Amino acid sequence: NLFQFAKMINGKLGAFSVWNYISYGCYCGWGGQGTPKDATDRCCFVHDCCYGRVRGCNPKLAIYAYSFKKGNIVCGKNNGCLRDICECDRVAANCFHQNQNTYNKNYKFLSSSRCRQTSEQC
Amino acid sequence: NLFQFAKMINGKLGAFSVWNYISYGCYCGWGGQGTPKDATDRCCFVHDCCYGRVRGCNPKLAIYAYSFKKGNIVCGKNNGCLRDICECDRVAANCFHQNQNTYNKNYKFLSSSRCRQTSEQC
Amino acid sequence: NLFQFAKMINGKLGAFSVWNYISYGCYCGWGGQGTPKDATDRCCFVHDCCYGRVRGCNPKLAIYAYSFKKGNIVCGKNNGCLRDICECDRVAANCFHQNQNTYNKNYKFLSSSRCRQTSEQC
Amino acid sequence: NLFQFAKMINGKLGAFSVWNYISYGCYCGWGGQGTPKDATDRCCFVHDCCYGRVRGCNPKLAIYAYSFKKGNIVCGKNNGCLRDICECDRVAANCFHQNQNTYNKNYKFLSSSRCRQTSEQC
Amino acid sequence: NLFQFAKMINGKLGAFSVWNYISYGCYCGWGGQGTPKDATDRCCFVHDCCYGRVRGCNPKLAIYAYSFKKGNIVCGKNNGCLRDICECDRVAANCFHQNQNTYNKNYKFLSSSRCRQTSEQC
Amino acid sequence: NLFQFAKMINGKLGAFSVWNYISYGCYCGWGGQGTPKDATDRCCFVHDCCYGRVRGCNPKLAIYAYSFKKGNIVCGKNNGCLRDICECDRVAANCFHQNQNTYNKNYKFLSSSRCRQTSEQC
Ligand SMILES: COCCOCCOCCOc1ccc(C(C)(C)CC(C)(C)C)cc1
Ligand SMILES: COCCOCCOCCOc1ccc(C(C)(C)CC(C)(C)C)cc1
Ligand SMILES: COCCOCCOCCOc1ccc(C(C)(C)CC(C)(C)C)cc1
Ligand SMILES: COCCOCCOCCOc1ccc(C(C)(C)CC(C)(C)C)cc1
Ligand SMILES: COCCOCCOCCOc1ccc(C(C)(C)CC(C)(C)C)cc1
Ligand SMILES: COCCOCCOCCOc1ccc(C(C)(C)CC(C)(C)C)cc1
Ligand SMILES: [Ca+2]
Ligand SMILES: [Ca+2]
Ligand SMILES: [Ca+2]
Ligand SMILES: [Ca+2]
Ligand SMILES: [Ca+2]
Ligand SMILES: [Ca+2]
Repeated sequence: NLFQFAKMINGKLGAFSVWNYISYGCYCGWGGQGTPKDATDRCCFVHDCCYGRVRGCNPKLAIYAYSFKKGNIVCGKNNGCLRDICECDRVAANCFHQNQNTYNKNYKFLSSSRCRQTSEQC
Repeated sequence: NLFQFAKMINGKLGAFSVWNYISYGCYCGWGGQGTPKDATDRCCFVHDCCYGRVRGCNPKLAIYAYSFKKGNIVCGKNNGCLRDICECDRVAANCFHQNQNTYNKNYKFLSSSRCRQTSEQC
Repeated sequence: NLFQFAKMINGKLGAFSVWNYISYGCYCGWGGQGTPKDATDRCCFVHDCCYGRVRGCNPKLAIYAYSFKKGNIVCGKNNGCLRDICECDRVAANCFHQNQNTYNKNYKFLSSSRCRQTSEQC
Repeated sequence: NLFQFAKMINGKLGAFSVWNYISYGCYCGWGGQGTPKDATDRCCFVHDCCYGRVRGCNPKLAIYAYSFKKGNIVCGKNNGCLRDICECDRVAANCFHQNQNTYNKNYKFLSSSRCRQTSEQC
Repeated sequence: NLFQFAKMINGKLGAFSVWNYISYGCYCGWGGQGTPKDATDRCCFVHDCCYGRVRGCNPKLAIYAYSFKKGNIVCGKNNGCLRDICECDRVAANCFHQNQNTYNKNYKFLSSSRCRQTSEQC
Repeated sequence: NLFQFAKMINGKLGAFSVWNYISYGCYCGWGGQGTPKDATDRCCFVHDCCYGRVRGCNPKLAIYAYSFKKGNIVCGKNNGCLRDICECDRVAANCFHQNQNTYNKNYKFLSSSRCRQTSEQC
């Protein structure tokens, strides 16, 4: 569930951190095209693709099981797609945290003209 | 008027049904690209194209005349574009109802990466 | 800042005028592709590109200095990107006003199928 | 829950009818004081009272079982609070339908100055 | 209607000014009780009273005729309720302009605890 | 400001916790009258009172300095009103944490009929 994904992100970077990834670069947020603008943006490209490969369930609506163990995300008893979905978010959340140090505020709500490049394939 | 279109859909499938078609597949909702994912999604592709061919009026803002006769949509006294607009929505609404049995919840809020295919032309 | 841009537009065309440019043609609003549908729409294409060329700052979040002198927008003490950003909005706002006489309501919330053309380059 | 209440209303009066009751008279909607303006308003006063008597569950959030039978609302196999909640909703929706011909559009978004009278106890 | 009221305010005070009056003091905005905090607040109390006296039409929804003449608001050829509504709005907007220099930003989103005093009758 | 208040709450109780207090009991959220339903509600009554005593600044908008130290909230070097505001928020957030085990989900979106009792002075 997207709410859970936001939960992981905020649990990893702090309250409201999810908002730093709503419309960032060319792939973080609604839709996605062109080429990733940086590490953080690539995290979203990867996440988008991870979702694209899920079948049998809805990655943004399906509810899975997970938890935090000493500040680290932990996908619990999951089978099939649910397992895949949790894995998609867990990896994306850690990827944001891992690349926090290079987050470029100038990429927030990036201009449409800057993602006109060819859409890298999954 | 989009409110009227939502009226037809809800009148044909039930209260709030319109929300099942707000962001479904690759063409049901804001924007549209790639190739239709199913019958329901093709209904939206057709609807989008039907609008694209309307001239002289705004398909999403223009108000037309219509009504329900024994559970069936009926475009009334319409001339020119208004006639075309009502026809676009009427057909789309019946198309959703006609294909209700194959509606795939997994297509709601479909990942951007799954509509990367070539944009079928109208 | 986008709020400032809306300020210029409304200051030039009247209260709430900004809403006439939120989703107009193929480039006025969120995202932008295909070919401009008219003068007004080209104003937005130009504006989008003007933003795309800004570096070092966020064109939609950065706050610059400006004012109205006898009904005319005036970018004040600005240096670097801020200067560029204000210039982008000032030009766009005047461009809307300049082409008000050809504004086509039928272009508001234009169908996705009507911007399928090749995306003109900046 | 409130969504089910809305479906009851819409199922009895037509798509979007619930909106006719979001801010009507002195009681239809958030808060409520003063003299009811008509039968519809009286029923909103009662609906709130009915919710106020519920214990052990959240009337606006709890999900109960119900359905439509030949156009009439039927509360399903509910026990305890869920049964009371479904009833509150059923009675309120039937009342709106019952009094649809006296519904006065002039009471929509009523000024607070017309709801200052003393308030009756539930 | 309220949109026209907003244009009056913005036309007199500048773009987005209406927002300065959405939740100000004890009366500018939904509900209202207690002692007005200043002239601006007093005028909001009156505006609500003025709407409350209207009969035969919905003050917040009804559309009347008006225009600006040399910076001043002029209510057009309105009869019955529409004339009263336009007046309520005109007087309120002129009052906000009249008292713009005493407008106190500290009264924006005022705590409810400061609006408990007895309330004056319209 | 309110955003800082939300971060305090979320930092003490977890992501999105602030939402548990947007419309809870008779005082947690807009308006407030009647008898508090529990300790949490009592603290909301006080929080509003605390804001109501502030002068010279807008409690909901003013930005103060604060931080977290070993899980505890610390108000920074604030003078005048900013110090009082930070305190109002700190005390309220700590109270919600203190009483999280008595938090009753049945009081979320409480019916107005349960908040009619006389109201205590601040
Ligand atoms: C190409 O697109 C790929 C998506 O990019 C991945 C990055 O996503 C970060 C933002 O994701 C969310 C999370 C939650 C939400 C909702 C609306 C569910 C909740 C909210 C408003 C509390 C953040 C929306 C977007
Ligand atoms: C490529 O895009 C083609 C559009 O897809 C067609 C399917 O449309 C279904 C949803 O359409 C609506 C209908 C109404 C609305 C509004 C916002 C007017 C009303 C609302 C919120 C009550 C549903 C929005 C979208
Ligand atoms: C390709 O896209 C280019 C953008 O098109 C340029 C035209 O922009 C006109 C509309 O721009 C705005 C201005 C302000 C706003 C916000 C949300 C900041 C404020 C609001 C709601 C008050 C209008 C949104 C869009
Ligand atoms: C607080 O209510 C006091 C009593 O009034 C009873 C009349 O209620 C009218 C219907 O109320 C609502 C309000 C909101 C909604 C939500 C927000 C859940 C859904 C929506 C937007 C689809 C209408 C549903 C029903
Ligand atoms: C309920 O009012 C009590 C009396 O207060 C009078 C002061 O009113 C201030 C302006 O009020 C509004 C509120 C909302 C609006 C809407 C939502 C219609 C439009 C918007 C969002 C563009 C401001 C317009 C004017
Ligand atoms: C009016 O308050 C009366 C006293 O109640 C105190 C409890 O307050 C709970 C938290 O209140 C809010 C409300 C809104 C918000 C905003 C809208 C600023 C931010 C949001 C949406 C992220 C929660 C923050 C905190
Ligand atoms: Ca409906
Ligand atoms: Ca009754
Ligand atoms: Ca304006
Ligand atoms: Ca007065
Ligand atoms: Ca959070
Ligand atoms: Ca206390």
